[PDB]
Amino acid sequence: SVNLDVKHFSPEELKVKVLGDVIEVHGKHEERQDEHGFISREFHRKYRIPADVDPLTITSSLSSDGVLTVNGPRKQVSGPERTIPITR
Amino acid sequence: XXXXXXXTGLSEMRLEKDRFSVNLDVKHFSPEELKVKVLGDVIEVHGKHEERQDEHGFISREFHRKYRIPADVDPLTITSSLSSDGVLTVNGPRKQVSGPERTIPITR
Repeated sequence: SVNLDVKHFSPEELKVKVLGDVIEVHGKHEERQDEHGFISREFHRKYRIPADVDPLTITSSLSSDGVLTVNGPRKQVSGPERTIPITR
Repeated sequence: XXXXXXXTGLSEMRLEKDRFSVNLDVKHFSPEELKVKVLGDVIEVHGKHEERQDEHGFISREFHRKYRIPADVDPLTITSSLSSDGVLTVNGPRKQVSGPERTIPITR
């Protein structure tokens, strides 16, 4: 579970990709003119999924304040609220 | 929370009787990963951050910026440097005005 500021990038411009044990956020601009001049920008941020989550249970969403969140549940294998393997 | 292509940093411009100057916080880039292109009437500032480690996993960045050269500034003598703390700067010495021409013949 993790959060990243993306206010600099459009929601449409922003994309997230998950592959096995890794995550990849990617963004890009087109020389957008701000008060100081033209500002082209792009980046790639990555993360590793902890064993408490899997690449099929993950969720991704964006708040209006400009913060992207990558989320997943906590896999309780022992104690109360025990988990059960949903089979497809 | 993690951050990306932040530039809380911001660029600033100043004008004085001696020279023009513009600053850019590059706290996320090294001198070999940055390059400038003061075109005839422009001052481009680019950076290509490699896929290196950060406080959270690894991160990559790349960016282009463009500033326009003001009047009485010769692109031939514009200079640039990189202050510590992660901030670059472009200094463009300025000149004074000339005569009123006195050579503007007109037609009918």
